[PDB]
Amino acid sequence: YAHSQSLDRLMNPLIDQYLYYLSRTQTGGTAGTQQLLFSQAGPNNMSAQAKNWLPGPCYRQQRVSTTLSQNNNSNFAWTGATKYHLNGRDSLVNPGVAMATHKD
Amino acid sequence: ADGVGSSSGNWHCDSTWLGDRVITTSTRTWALPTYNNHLYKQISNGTSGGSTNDNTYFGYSTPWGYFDFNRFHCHFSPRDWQRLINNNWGFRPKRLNFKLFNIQVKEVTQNEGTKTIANNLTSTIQVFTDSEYQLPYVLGSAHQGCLPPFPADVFMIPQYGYLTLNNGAQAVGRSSFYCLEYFPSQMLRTGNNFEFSYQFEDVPFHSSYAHSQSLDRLMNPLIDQYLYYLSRTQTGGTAGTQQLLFSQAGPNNMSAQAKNWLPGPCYRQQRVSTTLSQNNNSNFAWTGATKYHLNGRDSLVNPGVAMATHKDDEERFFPSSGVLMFGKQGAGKDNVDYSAVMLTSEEEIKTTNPVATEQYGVVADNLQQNSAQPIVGAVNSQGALPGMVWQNRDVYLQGPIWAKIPHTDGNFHPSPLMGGFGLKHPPPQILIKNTPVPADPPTTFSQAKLASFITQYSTGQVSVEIEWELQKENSKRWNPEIQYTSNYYKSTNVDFAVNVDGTYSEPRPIGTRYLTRNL
Amino acid sequence: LMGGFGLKHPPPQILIKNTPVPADPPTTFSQAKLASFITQYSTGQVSVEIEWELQKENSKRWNPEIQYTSNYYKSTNVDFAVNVDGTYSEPRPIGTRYLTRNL
Repeated sequence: YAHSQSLDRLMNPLIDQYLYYLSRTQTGGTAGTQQLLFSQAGPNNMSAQAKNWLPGPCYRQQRVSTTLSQNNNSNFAWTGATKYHLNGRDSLVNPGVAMATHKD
Repeated sequence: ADGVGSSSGNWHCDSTWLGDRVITTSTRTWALPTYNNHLYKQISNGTSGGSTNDNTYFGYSTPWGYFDFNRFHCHFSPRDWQRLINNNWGFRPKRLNFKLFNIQVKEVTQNEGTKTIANNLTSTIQVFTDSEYQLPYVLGSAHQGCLPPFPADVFMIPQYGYLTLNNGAQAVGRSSFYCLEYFPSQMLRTGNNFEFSYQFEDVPFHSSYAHSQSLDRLMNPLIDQYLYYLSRTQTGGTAGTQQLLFSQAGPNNMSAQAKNWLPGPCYRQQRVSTTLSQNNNSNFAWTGATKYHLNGRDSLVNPGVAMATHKDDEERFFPSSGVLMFGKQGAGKDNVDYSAVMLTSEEEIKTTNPVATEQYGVVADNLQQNSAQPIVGAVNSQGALPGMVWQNRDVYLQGPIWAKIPHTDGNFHPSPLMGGFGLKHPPPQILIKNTPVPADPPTTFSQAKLASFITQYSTGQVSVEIEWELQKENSKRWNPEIQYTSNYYKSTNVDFAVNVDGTYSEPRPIGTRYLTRNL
Repeated sequence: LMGGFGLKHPPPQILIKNTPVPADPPTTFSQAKLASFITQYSTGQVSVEIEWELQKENSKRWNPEIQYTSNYYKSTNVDFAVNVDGTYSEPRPIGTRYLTRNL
């Protein structure tokens, strides 16, 4: 199955949170002075809401394109590869920890 | 016996303390508006209009409302919360009981600025609980609309809505739509009432206590270790030559002793001071924020993994997004000054938990040789290592009780990051709606759906009862422990009471960690 | 000190209230508590019944004792009765101490 939701979107889109976050650390203007201002994150700002969960672990890897002209001109297959090192040997992480192939 | 002129329930609000458990029941009066004119509507936000990619969404808003009691102040009073936190090492919810009763449905008529409200005795409301967890679960998101903390406050039921997959403001093939009338629900008139029971799955006690020791101090201070460490790599003098010298670490050097355990994991965050002049002059709120990146979107980690707010003798510093923040009564939504917010503090866990702002530690960055001086780098984010121990984030009188553990192949330590109890099968969502009553139809047939309805709302009483299991405090400590106390000195208002104008306020956050234990 | 019977567990307080019925809410959610209610009052009947124990008068006194008496002489109104306008009044305090005993 695939999920019909994403971790960052689990919220109710119609309702504000009763919690707060640090929205602004400086006054707006020509010469600003430091301040602490706080806001409740609602549907307008979803990225700033409080959340109970985190995405899964990652071990980062190098991005290859199927359109050739977009890839660097060099042989980066082994050299730019993501590897792990065990008793002096380097071995490719194939496939590795589960991570999304690509974004939208 | 269901009828117009007989009540379908009674007002049950109080707590009872029996042995190892406490039962807190509470009753409130609610009002339910018609939402969306009895319509489902899709809602979305794209990048067009100056909005950020991070804030894009796609979803639906429903005519249904929902009951949510996810905050502790719903169930506990401030006196009951004090009995809990001062006398107990831990607690967990055992079971739940819910009721709707004494339901009035009323119609509103307006003409010439005159506004008439009357009973509609034949109208219904619809109520169902999602027992099989077949709907998007919005409760664990810490929204507004919970039962008030003060029993005499009448509250409005929040509108239900959900989000699904999107690309920008657009839906994708996997994004799903839910009609809540495609569920069996119970229909109630004024004489009818609604009830169900729920039992919590087994969950670890929340730990209400602080440690009276720290990981690095677990040793016997009077005795040396039989083990050794590398004390000195060079002879002392004008021109030193390399050597290996070893020492046994005793009380004199505690930092160098061998240890069995490691502090909990960290994800580092930025340090903000309450004294303004100490903070950088810039707006670093979003830019210098600690974030995670999911499908091209960046989202703040709020609060994140549990880490100590600050170290010793610095109470002015707090992690930027790394702590819960409550507003004082009457605080606005947007850009509110530091004076109206109430910041919590996790410092009780600085025994096992790295401080949120500071690094986890340092590790070697290179291989050493006589031509290469050692280099040691800082570890800002650390995943789980064998030998780690940590404390979960504290729970607060006004904070969230539970969350739904997402349904996934794997998770790690599935305790909610805002606080409370992670639950695979949490208390179900309770959805309520006013059944639409149409106005007179045209008297000649038309296929179009009827858009003309009688304006109605409904009111009633909601009662919720939770049984909590208690973990008694076995401590053999000699000296008296810290307790939560009301200030003895005089004041214009009583804390946790109504003022002259009649509004109830909570003056401060009350955490649960007061009594102490040994590691 | 005002009089009567001191009681450690006296008759309990009986508290009554009209349950608030709010007017129509805004149709868009607001966290603020609802300040708009339907104006209501309630009426009804209250009945109270007390059983009193009596201590009878055993006195062997020969001469007649003082009693509480209504005045025989004519008046515009009856004592402890309504007047022309219909209002009830109590004309005097009536204590309970009339019969006599020996120390």
